[PDB]
Amino acid sequence: PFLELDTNLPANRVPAGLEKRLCAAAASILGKPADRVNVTVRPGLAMALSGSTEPCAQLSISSIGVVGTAEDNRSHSAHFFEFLTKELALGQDRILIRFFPLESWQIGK
Amino acid sequence: PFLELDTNLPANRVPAGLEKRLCAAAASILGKPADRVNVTVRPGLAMALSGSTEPCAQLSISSIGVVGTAEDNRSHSAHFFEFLTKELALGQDRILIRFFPLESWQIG
Amino acid sequence: PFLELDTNLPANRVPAGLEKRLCAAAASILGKPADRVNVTVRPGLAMALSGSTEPCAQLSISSIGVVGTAEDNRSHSAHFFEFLTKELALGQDRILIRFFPLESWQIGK
Repeated sequence: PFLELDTNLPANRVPAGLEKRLCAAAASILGKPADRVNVTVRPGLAMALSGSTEPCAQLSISSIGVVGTAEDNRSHSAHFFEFLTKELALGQDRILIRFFPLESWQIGK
Repeated sequence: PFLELDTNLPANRVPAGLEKRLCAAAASILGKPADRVNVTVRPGLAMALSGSTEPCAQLSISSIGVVGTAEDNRSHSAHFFEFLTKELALGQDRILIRFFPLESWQIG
Repeated sequence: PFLELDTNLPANRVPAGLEKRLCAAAASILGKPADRVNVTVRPGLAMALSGSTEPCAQLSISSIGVVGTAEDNRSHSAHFFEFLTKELALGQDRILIRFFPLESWQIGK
């Protein structure tokens, strides 16, 4: 799958190596091999969540066909909130997690 | 709903507080509460809209299952152009609005 | 159609004019007019693709309805891999391609 973290924390305030810890974190949370787990982090963005530009993070999780059941997604979101709140020092109320399906994806070679 | 604005204008040239005003414009145009409208703005990007790398903006709108009809999507667009032309100092022919659905989302 | 390229490469290592050349190649490869092709490059990101922090690039392709058949998507991918390895000086194993459908899109008059 694919994890995209957008945050309005600057880069110098986003921990180093987050991209790989996050990567390992997802694999064990989702029941994916970490060789299938692809992570993009984009910091220093301008964001408003609930009409507030206080520090916040948005995590998009994309997969082929179906990303998960409504029940499996809530349960997985819980573990994602536990992890990012510790990693970023944000309140859980400042973390969003969206899901969308993809049509396909190919790695080269 | 989620609104992602991608632009090749640097941050110095994007008005302070766009994300906030953008957020209240979206609630009233889409008719959704302001607590459910989430806004990301990503500037300093390299962009080519219709072969041209002149200043441009892409606004992606997303929501659960469906976003809108053909008609509601074009109506909603006309409103976003009037807001974004003024706020970014851009022509309407340099603004692109894409709609794509979500499986779900949750805030904490 | 829309093309989104995320890379951990800093902008000084992304060739100048890449966003123009990529629009022209998209048109020929996907078989679409160049007025209708839309490119975004976001460099200087923190990525981990197939569990590695080494230089990489994921490209996201997205048209309305269905981007393509598996067959045409496979063939198109192979052409994109040919293009981005020579432009970005990465190997195919560090380039990923995603396909997801859109509902609607509109350019201002």
